[PDB]
Amino acid sequence: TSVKVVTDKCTYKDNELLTKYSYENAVVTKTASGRFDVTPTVQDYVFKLDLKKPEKLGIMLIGLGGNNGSTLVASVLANKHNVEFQTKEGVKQPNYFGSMTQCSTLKLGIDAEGNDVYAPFNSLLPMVSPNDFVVSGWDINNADLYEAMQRSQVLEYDLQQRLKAKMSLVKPLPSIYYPDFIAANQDERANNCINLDEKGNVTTRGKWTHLQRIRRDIQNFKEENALDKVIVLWTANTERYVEVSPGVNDTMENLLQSIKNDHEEIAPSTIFAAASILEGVPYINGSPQNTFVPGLVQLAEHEGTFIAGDDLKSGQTKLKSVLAQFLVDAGIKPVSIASYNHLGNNDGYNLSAPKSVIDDIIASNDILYNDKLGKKVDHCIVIKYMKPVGDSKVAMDEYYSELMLGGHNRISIHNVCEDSLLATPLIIDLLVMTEFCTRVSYKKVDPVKEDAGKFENFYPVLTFLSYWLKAPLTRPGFHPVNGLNKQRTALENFLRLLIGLPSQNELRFEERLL
Amino acid sequence: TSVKVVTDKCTYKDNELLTKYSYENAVVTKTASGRFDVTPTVQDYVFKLDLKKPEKLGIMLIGLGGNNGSTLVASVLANKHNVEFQTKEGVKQPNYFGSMTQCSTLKLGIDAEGNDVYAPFNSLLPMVSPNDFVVSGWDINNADLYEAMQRSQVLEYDLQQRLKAKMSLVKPLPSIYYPDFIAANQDERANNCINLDEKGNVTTRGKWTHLQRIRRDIQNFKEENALDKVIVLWTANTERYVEVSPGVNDTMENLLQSIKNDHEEIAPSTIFAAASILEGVPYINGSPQNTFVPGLVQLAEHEGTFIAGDDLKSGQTKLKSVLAQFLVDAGIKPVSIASYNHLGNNDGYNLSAPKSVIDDIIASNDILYNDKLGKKVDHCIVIKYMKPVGDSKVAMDEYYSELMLGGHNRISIHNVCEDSLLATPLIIDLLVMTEFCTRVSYKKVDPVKEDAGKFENFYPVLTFLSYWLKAPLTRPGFHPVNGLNKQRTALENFLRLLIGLPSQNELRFEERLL
Amino acid sequence: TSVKVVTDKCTYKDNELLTKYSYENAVVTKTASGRFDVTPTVQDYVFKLDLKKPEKLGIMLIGLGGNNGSTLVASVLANKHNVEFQTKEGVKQPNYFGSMTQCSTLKLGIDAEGNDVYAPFNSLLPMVSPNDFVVSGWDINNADLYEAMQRSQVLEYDLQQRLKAKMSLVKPLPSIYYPDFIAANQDERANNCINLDEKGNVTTRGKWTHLQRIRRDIQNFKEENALDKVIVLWTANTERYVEVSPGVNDTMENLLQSIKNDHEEIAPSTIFAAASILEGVPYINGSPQNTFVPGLVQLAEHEGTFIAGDDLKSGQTKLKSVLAQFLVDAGIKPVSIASYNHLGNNDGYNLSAPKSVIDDIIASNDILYNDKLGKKVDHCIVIKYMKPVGDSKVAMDEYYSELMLGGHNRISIHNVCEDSLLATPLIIDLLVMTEFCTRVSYKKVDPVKEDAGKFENFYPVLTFLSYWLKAPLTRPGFHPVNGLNKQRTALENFLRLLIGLPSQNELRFEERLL
Ligand SMILES: NC(=O)c1ccc[n+]([C@@H]2O[C@H](COP(=O)([O-])OP(=O)(O)OC[C@H]3O[C@@H](n4cnc5c(N)ncnc54)[C@H](O)[C@@H]3O)[C@@H](O)[C@H]2O)c1
Ligand SMILES: NC(=O)c1ccc[n+]([C@@H]2O[C@H](COP(=O)([O-])OP(=O)(O)OC[C@H]3O[C@@H](n4cnc5c(N)ncnc54)[C@H](O)[C@@H]3O)[C@@H](O)[C@H]2O)c1
Ligand SMILES: NC(=O)c1ccc[n+]([C@@H]2O[C@H](COP(=O)([O-])OP(=O)(O)OC[C@H]3O[C@@H](n4cnc5c(N)ncnc54)[C@H](O)[C@@H]3O)[C@@H](O)[C@H]2O)c1
Repeated sequence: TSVKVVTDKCTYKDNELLTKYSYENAVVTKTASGRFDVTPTVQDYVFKLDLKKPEKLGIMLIGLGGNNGSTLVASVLANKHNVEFQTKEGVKQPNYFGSMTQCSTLKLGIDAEGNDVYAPFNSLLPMVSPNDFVVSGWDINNADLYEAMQRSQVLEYDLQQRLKAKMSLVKPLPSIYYPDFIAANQDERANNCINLDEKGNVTTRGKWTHLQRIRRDIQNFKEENALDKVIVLWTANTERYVEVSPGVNDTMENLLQSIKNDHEEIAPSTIFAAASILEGVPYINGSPQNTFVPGLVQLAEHEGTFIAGDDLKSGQTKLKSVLAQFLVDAGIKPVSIASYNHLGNNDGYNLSAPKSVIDDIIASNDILYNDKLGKKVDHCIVIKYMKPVGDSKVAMDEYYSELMLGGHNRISIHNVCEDSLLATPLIIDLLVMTEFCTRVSYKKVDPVKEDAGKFENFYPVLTFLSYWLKAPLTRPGFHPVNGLNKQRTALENFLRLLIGLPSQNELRFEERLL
Repeated sequence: TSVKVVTDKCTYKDNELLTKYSYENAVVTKTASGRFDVTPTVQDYVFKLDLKKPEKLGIMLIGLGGNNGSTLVASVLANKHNVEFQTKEGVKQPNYFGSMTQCSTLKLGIDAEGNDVYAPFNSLLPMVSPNDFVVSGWDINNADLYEAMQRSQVLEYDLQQRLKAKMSLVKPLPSIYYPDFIAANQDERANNCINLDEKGNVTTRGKWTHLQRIRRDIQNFKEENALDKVIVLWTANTERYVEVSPGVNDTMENLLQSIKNDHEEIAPSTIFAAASILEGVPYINGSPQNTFVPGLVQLAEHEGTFIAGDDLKSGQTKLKSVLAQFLVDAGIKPVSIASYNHLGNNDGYNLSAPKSVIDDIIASNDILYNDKLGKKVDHCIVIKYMKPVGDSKVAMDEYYSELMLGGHNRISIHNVCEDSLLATPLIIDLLVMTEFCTRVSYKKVDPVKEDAGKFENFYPVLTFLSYWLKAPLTRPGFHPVNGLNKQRTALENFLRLLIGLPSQNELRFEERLL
Repeated sequence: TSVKVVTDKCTYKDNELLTKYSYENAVVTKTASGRFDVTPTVQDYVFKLDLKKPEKLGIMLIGLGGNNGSTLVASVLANKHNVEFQTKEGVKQPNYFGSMTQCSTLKLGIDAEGNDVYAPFNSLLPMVSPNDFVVSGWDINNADLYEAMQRSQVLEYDLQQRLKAKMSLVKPLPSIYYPDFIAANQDERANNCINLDEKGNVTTRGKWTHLQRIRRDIQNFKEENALDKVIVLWTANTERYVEVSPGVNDTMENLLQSIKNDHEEIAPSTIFAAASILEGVPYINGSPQNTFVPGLVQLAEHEGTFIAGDDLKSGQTKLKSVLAQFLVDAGIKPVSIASYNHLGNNDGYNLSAPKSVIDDIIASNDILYNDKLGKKVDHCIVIKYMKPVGDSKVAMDEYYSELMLGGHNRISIHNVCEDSLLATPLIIDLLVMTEFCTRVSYKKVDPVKEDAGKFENFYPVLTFLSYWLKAPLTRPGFHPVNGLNKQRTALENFLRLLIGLPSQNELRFEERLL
């Protein structure tokens, strides 16, 4: 399945794709008089898409032995080998449900009877299939992917048994472990580390050597498997936030120096990220950690390496975003939002250890939210640990909106699902989109000089992945976009413009006019 | 609060706005080899907006003495005269929360810093304020609008008392009551009928005179209030679906005669609609009735009168269109959708006497729904009647979806609110937007012959209002568009294009690139 | 509406009720072989019930100006003076719904056909009517009760208005305010204190003079009105648990001395209690405070003054107890019970600052809970403050039970209501019952000696009220019962035995046999 657009904006050459595009926008300036001044903005571009996708993509997850890690590898094997499995409801076939890049579709246009015609998200342009993912990684635990899969209690027993043979062969490489960055209760799982002293005890000494190790591990993995492309995705337990101290991790030279001196400010995630950047490998942070300190970000810009991340954005977080937006777009003013969640996996255990979307929506509607009628919105996030629930997550949200004439509206949302079975599919999307973006270059074409300038690459921070990130990383200055649906459309239009197609207008003048 | 855009596509003259716009789309063809051939299409237009908005807008509601009717008149007066009222929470100020046209916002562009900039939905172009609404109408019950509130039990007691003086002076004109079109017999509540024989009893005879009677009321209302524009909206109890037959109510001329012949296939709504069309007055159907039979449609096309409607989109039904779209757009395949509603309005007793979105979503993604994994989605809607709940309706939805590897996701939606407080604000939007389209005319540009033909009005059926309509009617052959968000965006780009602004793309190339 | 029972166990003389009763029970001892040895038990008694109920019961509430305090006085005036009020749903008559003692019924037996016959809970024996309640009390805030209502936002605006005249006449007496005993600082809300130094500021010194003063308040209140009987109920914000030391709290003589020494361990509640006990007036602690320390208890024993309470039981807590017991009573094993609640009352502050029934069920079933299958049950209660909710409280419980053959059951509860409208009704019961027990004296019957012993009143600590207390303090040694239903039956039987009626045994041999 493929798509071909007949447009004079797209041309080929040496197995590549060149396309012109006029980026239209507009700058605004509010007048104290209460008048908006909009001045349209135009900027022609020329995008180059590397039409040669890797025959096999290399994926290295930090926390391979975890729920997502094991589930990911499992999904890849089951799907690639069509490993059907027995279930209480009969024999089921493997699939990537939950993956918008694998099971979603986009509207290309209309047909004869002016009806909308859709095509798979990955049919517009060549993208790497997860079935071609060569997965490996690190993890402070030596349990093979079969054992790791059993303790995760995520997949059917039968499916696990049919994958047992293969899974048992995959062992996660030893990793870096600095106790002062996670739950004090990890000393038992931590039995697969590279940072061990002469005797054999965990040590935060020799961080630079650790970085050297991860670098080598990347190289070896890429060598053992005739691979050219590799992607590092952090899916390990959450680390504690790190202090951004000046003269330590604020600039490039400092960061690397800090590591060499084993500065306390350097977390293991910091080392993994740095090692990935130094190897030209795109690093993706799927955890709530300020891993990308100004130092690393600077190093990324320099090396021209890709970095994206900060929390995988759960499926429930996506709902809260949609619901909230919906209400406010309809003129409904939510006054209170209660979100109480609780699960029982090793993830929610690390959280409970004894030792903003809503904000943007408010600033967008000064009608409902202002000093005269109120500019605040109560919201609380709760996450309790309940082991006797398993990976099955229970999400509960309560929206109390203010309606016309003293009226009120209360919406109760009860979400229940196998937490890992949502994140995994999502992680696949990030991987798929990351490598795709790697094969994309752009040139800011001006009107006065022909062929002026060479092709550049996407800004180090792939904001185009904010759809799968709870805390979208943004370059100094710009404000992150949290509008889920808007992030979804951004992708559509992006893929569209690449094949010579304008933005969706939904004006359907074919029907409304004539 | 106004908006001024700097563009050479907009020129003002004679208090009118002329805007050039290039409409881009694309036809698609599917090849046996599973390939989509996209053929881009372009069509330049020239829209003309009548900047002269009515100083006062005439609104005539059928069933003006009901929940929505009484509540609507209340909101207008409360907001127009700033009638604050006492509540359990204290003194409150009236507003139009729930009204997207009155309390929502739109993105105009970005500011210097690079942040987004929003403006009220009705700030781009001049629109009629509900504060300038002159409401009147018909109803089979003579009770004045004050008594209407008391029995409706929708607004705060205090507010009702502060509006008692004014409300009690508003009385609904006698309406047409064919007991054969309403499930429950209402001859006692119907003490305000026009169709009475010499014995003073209700009869379905002389339907033509009934039609003239209505046309007379439309004429009287317009003169007694010195009004120009007038809009009729149906908010009366649901009628039974009429039958479509050749020579009867299929052709324009057939309908007219079928009326003079007092045919059994002519409902009072059919009459009200026809009368509205015969007066060049736009008619809207806020009820689930095939009132716009092919006869009336053609009737409208001839008269050049705007029509649209068929059931008012409720609040819960919107959450459905949102959630459902959300999931499938995320690659999640829903398989079970069960909705259960129940309230206690007067209409709740009418729906107690017996005589889609999910579809468009299934056809959009053939990856999840095909002849191999399942192309069906069990959906059921059960609306009971619980008088001991007042205007407060309780809705509950249960979405059961299949996840990756035999996974599952169960989402429960519990919505509670005073139904009429959601519909009223919605009705206001229909009226505010309808009168707008009345001041809009376009001209399909001919590349060969300039100034070819003259400005035309929208196709009688205003699908642009399908955002507020549950079962939007369309042109013969065309498929309905229920995507809530897609309908919303349609309105955006429509307003944006009239001021010389391109459709939103959310590409934000100022951050992603450079 | 009284109940006459023909019995040789009940004798009415000199306006008093003498009833005989044989208390049957059983002692048990476990055997090594797992065999249970039950040894029956019997003990004859003779109860004397003072049939002279007060014409007017005196109630003094500590925290009169609070939500419950204001609502209680209001409920009394509304019902007493039949103050009907207007509401969004028409005129409504005042009642005591939520009060089992005032609105529940009991089974007296069968009839001719053999059908169950019920009678109001307060018709078997003479009980005080809340309509005869003369209320007064203390509060650190001087706002009159009318202003108290507006601040509580609990009752309908109209009702508050119709009670404005009478409510404005009620003002709470100055109370004792020790700032170091309240979580949230309240120096701005506190303007009605007695503990003021000569200069005129709040001080914790001179606690004994403070007690003397409160004694005066009780004496005056009693003299002021023609009251002989008076009860004190604490409904003020929660204090901090005062640690118990062997030199101050330990005994009666110490407590009194400690008070004279202004010991930091003497809280204002401690004083109010002592003051109440010293006046022969029963004290009820309606908050989670170890007010009743050993010292106080002993004092109550010496003076023979009744005391009881320790945190008012919530409708939320009551419900959790019912389901919990229900599930276990059906052989179902609940493994996880999550509870999340949030409100916006003033107490929300005292429940937010920088300051089990489940266990009994588990221990009552070694079949479901044991060292072989599991003896634990994850439970957790979360309470959040959400001002934009008013008096309304949103409770959510999540029970995850275990079924057979790997089965599982999930029950999601969602309770919503005005927190104070359920509590107020409960406080009334406590008062009604507390005064009832006051007129109850018993005498143990010695089979070998006639008329042996005198009639003794209930043990200072009233447990028959546990139905309304979450943390019912029990005499040293015994274990507190938390099974709601059982507490209900305890009351049923007690009232029945008093009128000569057997225990309740649903055995219907008049149907099951013969
Ligand atoms: N599952 C979801 O739905 C979801 C949603 C949003 C975010 N996340 C985030 O994704 C991450 C993974 O969650 P999970 O549910 O898979 O947890 P998990 O317990 O199953 O796995 C995390 C793994 O990390 C390993 N690990 C810990 N420290 C490490 C280190 N220094 N180096 C290498 N490995 C290390 C652990 O041994 C463990 O196997 C978390 O950071 C979580 O907050 C998950
Ligand atoms: N109330 C809501 O929130 C809501 C939301 C979505 C859709 N709707 C739709 O709106 C319609 C009615 O809404 P309502 O809330 O106004 O109901 P309603 O019962 O409160 O009032 C309808 C009014 O119309 C009058 N009436 C009945 N037959 C009539 C006739 N032939 N001509 C003139 N008047 C007539 C009735 O006596 C009554 O006063 C229904 O079709 C319903 O499905 C209502
Ligand atoms: N309201 C309920 O539903 C409910 C349910 C269970 C338990 N309780 C218990 O009862 C208490 C009352 O709760 P509320 O909801 O009525 O709070 P509230 O704020 O409405 O009223 C408490 C009142 O106590 C007064 N007060 C505080 N400290 C005092 C002192 N030292 N002496 C005299 N008055 C004092 C306050 O000024 C206030 O008017 C809580 O502390 C709580 O532990 C209440």
